[PDB]
Amino acid sequence: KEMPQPKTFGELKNLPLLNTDKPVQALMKIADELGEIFKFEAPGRVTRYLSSQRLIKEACDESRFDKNLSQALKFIRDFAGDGLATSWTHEKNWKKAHNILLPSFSQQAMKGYHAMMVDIAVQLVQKWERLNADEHIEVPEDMTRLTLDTIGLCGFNYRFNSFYRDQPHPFITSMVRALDEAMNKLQRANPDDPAYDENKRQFQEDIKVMNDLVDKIIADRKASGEQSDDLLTHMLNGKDPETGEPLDDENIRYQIITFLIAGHEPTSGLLSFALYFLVKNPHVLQKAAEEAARVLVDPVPSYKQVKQLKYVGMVLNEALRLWPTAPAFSLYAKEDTVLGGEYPLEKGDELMVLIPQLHRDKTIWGDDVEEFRPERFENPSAIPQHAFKPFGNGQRACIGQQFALHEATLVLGMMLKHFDFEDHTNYELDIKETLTLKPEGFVVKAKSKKIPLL
Ligand code: HEM
Ligand SMILES: O=C(CCCCn1ccnc1)N[C@@H](Cc1ccccc1)C(=O)O
Ligand SMILES: CCCc1ccccc1
Repeated sequence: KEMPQPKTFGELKNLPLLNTDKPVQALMKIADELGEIFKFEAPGRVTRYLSSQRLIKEACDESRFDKNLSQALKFIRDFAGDGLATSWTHEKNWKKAHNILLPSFSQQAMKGYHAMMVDIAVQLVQKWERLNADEHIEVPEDMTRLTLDTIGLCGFNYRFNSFYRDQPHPFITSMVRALDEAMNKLQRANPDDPAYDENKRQFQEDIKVMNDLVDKIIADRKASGEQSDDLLTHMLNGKDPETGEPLDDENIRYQIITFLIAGHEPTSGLLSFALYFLVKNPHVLQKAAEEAARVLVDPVPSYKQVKQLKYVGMVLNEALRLWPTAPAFSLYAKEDTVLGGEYPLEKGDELMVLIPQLHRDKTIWGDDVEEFRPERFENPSAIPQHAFKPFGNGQRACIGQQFALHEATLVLGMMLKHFDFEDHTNYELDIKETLTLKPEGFVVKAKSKKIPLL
């Protein structure tokens, strides 16, 4: 089979199609038109976008395909280095850091993060309890405040104090600007053109702001003494069982940058989309709120109670199905192979997995794919293999998945226990694309049920 390809622009090939504010949504529309696979070419680059479970289930075979750094990840590697998310599987520091940090995400470790997650969640609840009559909530803004504070505290015992601020923390301003610059480089035909000198100077400044915070985090800890048993503790003291080695100092700094970014951005999108879908689907909101009231019987949730918020967990997975907030990942062929019995690939050929489109495969989910129905997730064994991939694949899947879902279930459960919510503007979904996806401008009103936190 010859695969289709979207419209071209002479020698720029397909690259101008991604010169848009919303490239993932542009790629979803191409997939809608062209189907389960299309060729995408740019000057000096070829990739193939996959959208069907039929093909992606083959692409997830780790004996045939390994993680590729997309151009986005390659440009982010200029400040995330060989941290876990921007390392190749074959670099020594990938497996070393993977082995050292996996126990920081055990369910036992989650039991230890729980109290600090509650600390920040209570700050969010108190903020909303303290709003005056007919004031409203800026939803992604507050969810980002929460997820940033949670990864700083839980992981590094650093307080960003986001709920004390209107303007984002300087780290965020620089992080956002550095991520946007990295992604802008994709469209630059002549990146050494002097027109980009200011962009380059600004990029170095933003990387320095980020690295200054990492130095502060490391110096604060080395003063305090090893007595926090958190992520930084393992980054500073853990030894890889295979090599016997600890992480070196340069790699630790890259991990701190990696986790501060990865540990907050897509989780804030997930919580924002989950609240969006609940207020748009009030029967679902009512069922989730009934579960919260029944389970969360104490002034703050326990670790076990969060594990018992089954339906809330289903709500989160169904929000990840429609808007997976880390919406793509890239693979390369380890050897010559044939995809789907129809598309021969050579060793080194690249693939992109377009996760939001995979999650709309009607052969898997039925024709009602656009509807919000958490009950699709009642049973993992009823979901075909590789049909649902919001956390990636295989040994390169998200190391933070359980942290993200514990945090999001805790927070959404407390939100549903403590407030009734109103979609007072009849909000029209507008999805902003950065490193992640978020519903821009999403606002609600939250009426307190007046249930105390002490
Ligand atoms: C709802 C929230 C999240 C989503 C949807 C998400 C999604 C993903 C995806 C799709 C990947 C694979 C990327 C690729 O193959 O290129 C990944 C990897 C990773 N994520 Fe997440 N993530 C989330 C939360 C987190 C959190 C909370 C952390 C840290 C606490 C984290 C840290 C990482 C890291 C370090 C990797 C690289 C893992 C490796 O390759 O060894 N993520 N994430
Ligand atoms: O593939 C990634 C990188 C996604 C990173 C996902 N992520 C987030 C957190 N962890 C992982 N972008 C997509 C979409 C895109 C295209 C052009 C410009 C910008 C974006 C692509 O290049 O096709
Ligand atoms: C896949 C984790 C998100 C991330 C974090 C830092 C740098 C690149 C990607």
